[PDB]
Amino acid sequence: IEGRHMRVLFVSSPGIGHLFPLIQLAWGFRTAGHDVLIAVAEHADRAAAAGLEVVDVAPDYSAVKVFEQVAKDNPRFAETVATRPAIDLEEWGVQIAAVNRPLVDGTMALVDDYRPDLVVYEQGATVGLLAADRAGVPAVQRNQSAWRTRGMHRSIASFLTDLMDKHQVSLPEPVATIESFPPSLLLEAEPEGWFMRWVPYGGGAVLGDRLPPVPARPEVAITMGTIELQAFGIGAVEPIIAAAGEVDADFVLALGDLDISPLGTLPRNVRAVGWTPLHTLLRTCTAVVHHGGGGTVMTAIDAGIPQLLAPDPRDQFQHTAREAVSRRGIGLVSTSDKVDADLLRRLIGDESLRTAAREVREEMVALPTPAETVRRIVERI
Amino acid sequence: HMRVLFVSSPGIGHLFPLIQLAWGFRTAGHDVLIAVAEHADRAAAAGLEVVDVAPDYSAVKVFEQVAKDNPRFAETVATRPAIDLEEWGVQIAAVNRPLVDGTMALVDDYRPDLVVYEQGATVGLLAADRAGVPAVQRNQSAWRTRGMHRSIASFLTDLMDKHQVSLPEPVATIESFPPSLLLEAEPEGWFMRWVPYGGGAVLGDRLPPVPARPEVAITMGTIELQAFGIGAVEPIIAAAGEVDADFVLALGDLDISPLGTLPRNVRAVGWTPLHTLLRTCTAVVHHGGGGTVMTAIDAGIPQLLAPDPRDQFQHTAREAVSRRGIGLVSTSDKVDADLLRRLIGDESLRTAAREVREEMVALPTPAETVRRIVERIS
Repeated sequence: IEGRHMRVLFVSSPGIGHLFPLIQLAWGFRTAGHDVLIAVAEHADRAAAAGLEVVDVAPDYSAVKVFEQVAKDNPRFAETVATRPAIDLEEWGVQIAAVNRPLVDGTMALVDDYRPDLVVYEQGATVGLLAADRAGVPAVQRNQSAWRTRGMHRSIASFLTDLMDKHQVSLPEPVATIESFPPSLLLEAEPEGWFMRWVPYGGGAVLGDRLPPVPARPEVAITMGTIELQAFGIGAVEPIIAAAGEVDADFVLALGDLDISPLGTLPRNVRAVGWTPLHTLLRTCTAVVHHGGGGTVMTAIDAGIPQLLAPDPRDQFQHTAREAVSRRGIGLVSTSDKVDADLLRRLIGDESLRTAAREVREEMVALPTPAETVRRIVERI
Repeated sequence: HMRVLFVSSPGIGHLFPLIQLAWGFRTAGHDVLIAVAEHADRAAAAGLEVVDVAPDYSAVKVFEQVAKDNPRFAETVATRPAIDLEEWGVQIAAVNRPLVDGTMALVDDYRPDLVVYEQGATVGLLAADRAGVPAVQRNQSAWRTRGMHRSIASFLTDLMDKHQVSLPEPVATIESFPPSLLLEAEPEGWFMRWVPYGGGAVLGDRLPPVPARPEVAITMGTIELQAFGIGAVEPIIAAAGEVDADFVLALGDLDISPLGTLPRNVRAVGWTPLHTLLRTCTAVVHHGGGGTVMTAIDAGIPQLLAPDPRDQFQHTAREAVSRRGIGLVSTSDKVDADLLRRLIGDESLRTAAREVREEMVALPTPAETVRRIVERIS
């Protein structure tokens, strides 16, 4: 009555936010009785800490090697396209291809061994499509954000012809693409776009010997993901904290397990917390300021609170989230360097933002769950 | 949309059988939190949010106190194979006792709509009563609940009075073993597919190689190995070395050397989840660790349940394997080559394992079971 047993292969290419949006679907297939395996090129430990079995298909993956490949393929990319904001993922085809290249041989061998009935791959992992073609099975894409796929896979695959030849693979189209963002957040559709409730996953955690306690007054969260902090430095969040110090409201600062001392003396209305999953933190928060890290927009939506997207102004991948948040009105958009007290008072006080966030939360939770989506994919294939 | 509290008391095999259900609730969009003590880290390594409700928990201090305060128990029941969980009530209560204050506190902070607790976690029932919400029990093995919880609770009167709770009964009890393995039913017993969970794992840069011909697994759990020593394996390995078959030795990531040079037909493999090992395997010898009997059934292969002779909690699993004919039963010190030959070659064992696999697979999945709980209970 629940139908045949399947083997599902999940494929995640290196990149910010790529892996975690796959986790609910992976658990979804596993709890529905199917075999699940994840293929990654970096941080396989992260996938195994979600209770999953993982193969690292690129033992010799490295950023340094990626950049060398890009130089061999487009000697001008580094000091042209790579140095400016991005409008379309396809423009980055040469670099995304260099990222996917080290995964190809290991993934083809894995497909041959594992014989999956289905490949689920995150949007930047064109190797997942190649793997599906190798196996002769359907591929389902998972989007993490507002970026449209358009013709990116053709462009990416154009840099992998040697490997496609070697492995006797052609580039197929996915049978479905699972959005992270609800319809009203997107102006343009994916072909075969499916919508699914966003159920936050930021890793397991021992929270302590008790739940993190409810503050007197709900707090405004100030947060930045670890890799963003690594890229841009703690300085990126400093003017946000300074601006928060000038607002009559209470703030909670969540910079992971980073030593926050180089921020100097925190304003007395800003209190630091150690790491917990963001959804856990936002349970007790009135609004959130973030840097557009992986899953942040949708986790703030799950919380039903207004957000301020304030990436470092040097962040090149924020165009489409900026547009989604502004167009729907669930939040405000700035860069971290331009956040001031007036902007934060608008985040906290403008009821329109909260109304929209609430409406979009209702829209999002009326979408099929990951458990329902698994059943719908199983039906589709 | 619900807040679901999972409750796992310390003890062998208690936690992992909750994981498929925890993930099932979360992928259905519900909030999920796990209350545990001892290796809260393992729960977190399943991608779950965890509260350690007794961070000072020490099994040794717990048992020491039980023996001090319960001389008749310590000189009779504590030293012999268990026949029933209720006979160990004083001990089970002592394991639950240090979890109570923190779990009560957590129920008051989290306010669950539902409690799911493993069979030994009577504190889960008390927590459900505090919250004024339904409790669902999860069984890991063949043990029947019977009157265990009233017995356990009778040692927790001071805490129940302090916390103003009484002992409720579960609204449903979710079995690990399929109907044909069980001689006696639970009240409100629900059957569910066994979907193996042994922890996440980085397998390496490829799947394990498929051997030329399927192998016989020889396995033992990491706690079992630490409880009993690697001497609980040597006699099996010696017997294997005399059999015309290929064997695969899987002792976790444990030092193999205290065994010395293996026989030429026995190969050591580093740790993978057991279900992943058995994908290749024609039969399995194990020591009755958590999930083993059902993971062998999921693999559809005959098994030899050969625990260390000092293992006190194998009575009910031995009877289940024997009665149904899905495997052979022994003790690790009594396994010989003839017994291994029977495990491999006796067609009835293989037929029974296939049939019980088909029975088990026809049961609702964890996904479906979560849907029925929400539908029928909550």
